[PDB]
Amino acid sequence: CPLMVKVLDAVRGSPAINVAVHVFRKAADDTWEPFASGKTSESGELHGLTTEEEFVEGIYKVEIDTKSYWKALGISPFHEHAEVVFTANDSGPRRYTIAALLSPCSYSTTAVVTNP
Amino acid sequence: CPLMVKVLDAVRGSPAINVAVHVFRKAADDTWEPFASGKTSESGELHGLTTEEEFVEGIYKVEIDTKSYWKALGISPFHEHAEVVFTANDSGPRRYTIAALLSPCSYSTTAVVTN
Amino acid sequence: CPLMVKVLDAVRGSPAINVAVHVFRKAADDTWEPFASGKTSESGELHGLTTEEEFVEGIYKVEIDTKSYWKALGISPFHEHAEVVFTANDSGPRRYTIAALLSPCSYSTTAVVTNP
Amino acid sequence: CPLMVKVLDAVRGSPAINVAVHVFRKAADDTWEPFASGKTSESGELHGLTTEEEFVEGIYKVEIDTKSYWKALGISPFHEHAEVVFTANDSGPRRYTIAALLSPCSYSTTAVVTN
Repeated sequence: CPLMVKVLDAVRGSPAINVAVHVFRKAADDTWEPFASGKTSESGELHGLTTEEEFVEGIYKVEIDTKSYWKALGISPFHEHAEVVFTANDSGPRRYTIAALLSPCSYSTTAVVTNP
Repeated sequence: CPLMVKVLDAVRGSPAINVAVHVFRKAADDTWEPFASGKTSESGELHGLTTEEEFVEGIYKVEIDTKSYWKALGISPFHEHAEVVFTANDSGPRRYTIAALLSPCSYSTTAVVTN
Repeated sequence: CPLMVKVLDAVRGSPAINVAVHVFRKAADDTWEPFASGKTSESGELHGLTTEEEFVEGIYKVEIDTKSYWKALGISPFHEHAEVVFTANDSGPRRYTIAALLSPCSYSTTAVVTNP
Repeated sequence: CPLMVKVLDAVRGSPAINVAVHVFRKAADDTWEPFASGKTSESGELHGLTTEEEFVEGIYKVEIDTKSYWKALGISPFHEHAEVVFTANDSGPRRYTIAALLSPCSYSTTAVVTN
């Protein structure tokens, strides 16, 4: 599908499993509208969030609940979550992979954008 | 100056200069209330954002305007901005440095918390 | 297979294609012995470097030629290459994914280690 | 002090203190010749490695002993060390800061080159 989220754990050197992910889209009136949500699988991947038809142009926010992830492992992390905000499909439909790498006091995120 | 922000540019291998940074504090009703802002210096640093007195425990958001930074350099960016959201704790160490490393399609952020 | 290398481009937000990768293993006498080599595909991935049987315990070096990659794009980068050195299989056979994210003056690397 | 090394810990959100760092210079025969070394300070920084005079153009390797760092903290690390290899150029800016961010199974390094 057009939107994919992949999460890794930099401490354990593994996928980050069962991580809650919520997607929002900015509405005409400037609010964050709930768009889709899910949790990562054993492979640290979250597929099937949306479809080519539904995933129109817009500003989207992908919020990854990293705090709940770390807390369940006994760690009190720095960040409340990891928020990735971007404009999508402004030059036509694209496939987006939002990758996140997590550490207790650090995270990085990368976008992989391909033309289908 | 208990809260500091330091920004690096991974493409040019230098500090990210003149980058807009907005800090917000989560209000009782869950909306984001403007708290402080500024532009990174020639050293990619932003000091004097707040004081020990105003910097009370709570949830804060640091928003770094990476999009405008990349636009000024003529490079297509992916993100609207980089947002760092965290809880300030009186117990933990005291001085917060929010460090960020920027690329057009990627960014990383780290807390460096000391005394 | 047991060894996989994945490379992404943080500037273009894409896989890094045609990147040369050389693998070495530390010998009994302490030298770097050529073990395997290859180049990343269109997906920025390099598979088939070795086999479960061949990939024994040892200290391995994965050298990614990031300089040639950047130079072919018109960029003179900081690093000569990206070298990832690690001990493998000391607690039994594992599957290793060596991921690298490249920028002209920066790179990060992460290991994803799974028990097959 | 034209070459500097600064190391951060992504797990504890602090400087990486007492980390061994070895610098090498590539010799004519392609072997790595010891050049300078030290341990990061309380600020995670290592200054005074070399001088403007000894720091001539050439290929240098900075080796950071991340394995020993993680072993001291009781955390299983993946890498033997972090190696940063680069060419020093007289034309480019002059002061080199090799920054590194460390996690047990991941590290990033960035050049911050200024005047």
